[PDB]
Amino acid sequence: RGSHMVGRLIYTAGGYFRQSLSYLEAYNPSNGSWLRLADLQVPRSGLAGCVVGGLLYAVGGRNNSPDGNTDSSALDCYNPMTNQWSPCASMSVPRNRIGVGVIDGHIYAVGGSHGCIHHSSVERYEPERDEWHLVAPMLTRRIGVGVAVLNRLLYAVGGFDGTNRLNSAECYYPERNEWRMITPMNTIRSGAGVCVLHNCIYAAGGYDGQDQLNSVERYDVETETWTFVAPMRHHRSALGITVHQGKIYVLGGYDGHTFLDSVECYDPDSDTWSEVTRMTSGRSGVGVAVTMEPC
Ligand SMILES: COC(=O)/C=C/C(=O)OC
Ligand SMILES: COC(=O)/C=C/C(=O)OC
Ligand SMILES: COC(=O)/C=C/C(=O)OC
Repeated sequence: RGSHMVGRLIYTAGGYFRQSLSYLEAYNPSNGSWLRLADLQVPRSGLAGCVVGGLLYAVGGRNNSPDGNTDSSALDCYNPMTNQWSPCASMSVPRNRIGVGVIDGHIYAVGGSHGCIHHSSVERYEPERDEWHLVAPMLTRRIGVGVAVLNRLLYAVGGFDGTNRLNSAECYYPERNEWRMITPMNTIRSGAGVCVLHNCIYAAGGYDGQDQLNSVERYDVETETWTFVAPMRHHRSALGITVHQGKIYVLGGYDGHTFLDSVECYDPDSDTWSEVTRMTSGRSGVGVAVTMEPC
């Protein structure tokens, strides 16, 4: 898979170490290299990343800084061809510890917190019109929620509702604008990395109310059951996650002791995790997505 005429990189945006971060860095699995690119205009942790039409989007989060703490409603777009960030229309509400998924070229922003309240609301961005619109809210308030898309359906997995961390999960059916509960995970997880590989939704890591997790489980949408696979080498919560050429990559996080620079890669063929690189510095709460090499 080469986009146009160049390779695809794993982009990590933002994050947290002592304070919220503005870093944008790109990792190349083909040769091991890291590139530092244009900083975010506003530092942010607890954001999500996604790609539509080759462009990288940074959604939500919070600027934890000495000068103050501000939850973000921002949507910002990075163009690899220009190495520049551009503001887009802002969401209806600030959303820290947000989850994001893409269906049919549209960005869904799910859940997250604003101050002391925990959202169940969901809204959808149309890049063609630069507009957000609210859709049906989830059945559950969720922050630290993992999101993934499979077969043009949107899934919201785990999180924290303001009192309890959650093992529950739910699915959104766009043509009925309706959420439905699915089978709950076997583990309570907030701040897990959630992605899709083949016909399964993976939930890696997270926080269960006492411990950061290294376990990984996957939901087979045909069987409606969750099964554990190999655990990661590191326990981690608030990790970044993405898929690149058939493998899962997890980036950073917090293990109860250190903000991790470790990047691990899961090979589904062998059911093994391996360390593949280190980020340039340890951090948690990053947004991650995959698109073309920059100029
Ligand atoms: C923005 O993300 C955070 O502030 C998380 C910090 C943490 O759990 O490390 C002790
Ligand atoms: C052009 O509209 C699209 O749906 C493109 C999506 C994309 O770039 O996949 C990572
Ligand atoms: C309020 O409870 C916590 O300490 C949360 C820890 C966490 O999110 O994992 C690193």
